[PDB]
Amino acid sequence: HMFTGLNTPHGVAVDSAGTVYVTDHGNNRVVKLAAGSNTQTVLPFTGLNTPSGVAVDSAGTVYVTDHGNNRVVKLAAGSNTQTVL
Amino acid sequence: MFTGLNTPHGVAVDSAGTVYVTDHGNNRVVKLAAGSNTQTVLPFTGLNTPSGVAVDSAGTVYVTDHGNNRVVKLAAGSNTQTVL
Amino acid sequence: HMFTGLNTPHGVAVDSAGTVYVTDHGNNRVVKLAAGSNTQTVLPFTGLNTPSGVAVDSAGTVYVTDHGNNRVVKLAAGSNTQTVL
Repeated sequence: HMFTGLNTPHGVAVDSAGTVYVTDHGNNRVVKLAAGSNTQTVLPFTGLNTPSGVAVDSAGTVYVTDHGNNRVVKLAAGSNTQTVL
Repeated sequence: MFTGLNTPHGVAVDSAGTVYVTDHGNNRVVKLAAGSNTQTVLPFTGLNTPSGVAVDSAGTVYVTDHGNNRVVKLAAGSNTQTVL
Repeated sequence: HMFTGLNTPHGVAVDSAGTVYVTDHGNNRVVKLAAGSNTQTVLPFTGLNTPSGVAVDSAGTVYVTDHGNNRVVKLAAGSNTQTVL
């Protein structure tokens, strides 16, 4: 149990390295966990309201549907600044 | 950019970077190709409260539909819909 | 508007063989449907409360967001016991 503090998760995605990405719908955040990895990272998305779906591409770009704000946001690998689709 | 989304649920991205979104509140699935500024509504019909979306290596799009009732498959090229 | 609820998502995933993975809220389970099998396989997850999402990685490992239990579970292909992440 290496996900910490998850609440009512909405969605899951897995990339080519086995990294798991989860929408923590109840804490308005998106978390990831490497394969066998001990502690999670919170992704630097901002201003989310009920993130719901998640997907990840072969470049490690993470896409999330920000349900409560009627939009979709993405975060490039290693970026601290999302963009809005 | 996406326009007029309402209460979106699932998202999927294929190996070309094209992003598919279940626009759950509007009973449709939309896609946006990498670099395009025009979203496309896929030719599903009859959807109500769709949620999850997936896309296979071939471009067949799968959507959960009518809450827990069904999964609808849209075949690449033909756009034939069938129920899983 | 004293009452405002959210609808829990439903998930679908597809592997490299075209096998389709589906959440089934009503039976609190995740099933898999191989192309032209006429066979619905119930995956041996345990103790699910309204699975909200499913993903499958290149090795056939199946990941599920267990919405009502604030957790993510996984099953490697052929495995009998889920791992909680």
